[PDB]
Amino acid sequence: GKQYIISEELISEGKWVKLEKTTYMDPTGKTRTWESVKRTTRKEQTADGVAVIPVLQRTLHYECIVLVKQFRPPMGGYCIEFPAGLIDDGETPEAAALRELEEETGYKGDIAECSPAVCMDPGLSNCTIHIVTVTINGDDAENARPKPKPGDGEFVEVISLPKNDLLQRLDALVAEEHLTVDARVYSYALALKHAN
Amino acid sequence: KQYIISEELISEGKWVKLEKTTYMDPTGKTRTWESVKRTTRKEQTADGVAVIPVLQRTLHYECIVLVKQFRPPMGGYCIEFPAGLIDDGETPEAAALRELEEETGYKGDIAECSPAVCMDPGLSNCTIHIVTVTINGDDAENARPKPKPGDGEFVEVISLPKNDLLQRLDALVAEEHLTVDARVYSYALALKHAN
Ligand SMILES: Nc1ncnc2c1[nH]c(=O)n2[C@H]1C[C@H](O)[C@@H](COP(=O)(O)OP(=O)(O)O)O1
Ligand SMILES: Nc1ncnc2c1[nH]c(=O)n2[C@H]1C[C@H](O)[C@@H](COP(=O)(O)OP(=O)(O)O)O1
Ligand SMILES: [Mn+2]
Ligand SMILES: [Mn+2]
Ligand SMILES: [Mn+2]
Ligand SMILES: [Mn+2]
Ligand SMILES: [Mn+2]
Repeated sequence: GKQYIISEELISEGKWVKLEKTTYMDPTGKTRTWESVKRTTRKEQTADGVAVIPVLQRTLHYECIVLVKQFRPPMGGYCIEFPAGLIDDGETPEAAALRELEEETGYKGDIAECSPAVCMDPGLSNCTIHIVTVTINGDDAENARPKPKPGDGEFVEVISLPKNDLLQRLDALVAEEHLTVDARVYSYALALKHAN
Repeated sequence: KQYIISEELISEGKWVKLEKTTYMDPTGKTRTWESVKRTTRKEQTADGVAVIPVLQRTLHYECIVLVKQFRPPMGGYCIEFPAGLIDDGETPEAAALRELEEETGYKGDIAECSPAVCMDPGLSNCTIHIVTVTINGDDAENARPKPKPGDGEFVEVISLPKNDLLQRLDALVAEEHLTVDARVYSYALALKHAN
């Protein structure tokens, strides 16, 4: 049969992340357990946050994917990721994506498409996001000189990479800089390559 | 310029632990962060692997082999690339082929392998190797794939046309409540965005 959540007991709770004990029934009817992770910041939204796939489009250039580089404490190092952020209450994933993109990179984009809620690491947490594809007219004078404005302690570096050579360019950065590329970013790059 | 200063254990379970991370920001200011780690870490190249299995048969569309299973943290079923932990002394490529065979019964060949990539850098230190594996669906070996599941592992196999992956993923989501993995969806998106 199907599997069902029986109960969810809180183990420990921080200000942002909480650890839980999940009791559930497997197909055979046997009671199993699991140690699940959940954020405390989510309330009544469609997902925790969004990830933005910013496609920089310019008349004189190949399409580029705008990525960001920042220090991630949980990783204890710098990571290369799609721009990403939380969805504000009453805010749509699309609106969150456009704002987040501008805040982190300074680019002003347009919605190309928006995904349903997708899971970040189902074996670990309940964390989900909306993947929002956003196009940026790099030729518009407004996007000629992108000027971001991070919040308090963000410190974000912007890195644009050619769509037609994304994977190789990511590999280079990993070897030279000792960075860690995001799994979504790399999955994206792999498909671009496999499609040719 | 930024680095880790210290880490204080907040709560450790048998599988997962939560801790407070103090680090130095670019200004020289001290800040903290709540980070998640699996209670099992070592001198590996990554925590585990995720396999992108490309089922190839002559005169047929390529298919992407995915797995569907109940995920307690999500409290529901998810669609993911086959995945699992890497064993001691085992290469990422080796764990991929083994993991794929265990979950799908398919015996494939290594196409390429990524460096260690982060699963959710804003939350945890979890990393994996994304391994692209081609499966000769015409070879006798792969005529009748026999999955060899471990205890407590209940995995359903799904093969979707690579040429129409995104749309087929949506069709599944439309049929019933389930969540597509972000890595799988990112892959499906790029297939459409390509040139
Ligand atoms: N009770 C538990 N609580 C939390 N994590 C657990 C767990 N039991 C358990 O195995 N894990 C870990 C093990 C894995 O890191 C992960 C399960 O996801 P995967 O990698 O697809 O599983 P795999 O195929 O079995 O190796 O959760
Ligand atoms: N001290 C802390 N510990 C843990 N998580 C934290 C945190 N402070 C904090 O903001 N978070 C959460 C908030 C978010 O879930 C995430 C911050 O990173 P992102 O995804 O890029 O979000 P953004 O900064 O809003 O754009 O971690
Ligand atoms: Mn951010
Ligand atoms: Mn934000
Ligand atoms: Mn941000
Ligand atoms: Mn698995
Ligand atoms: Mn497994």
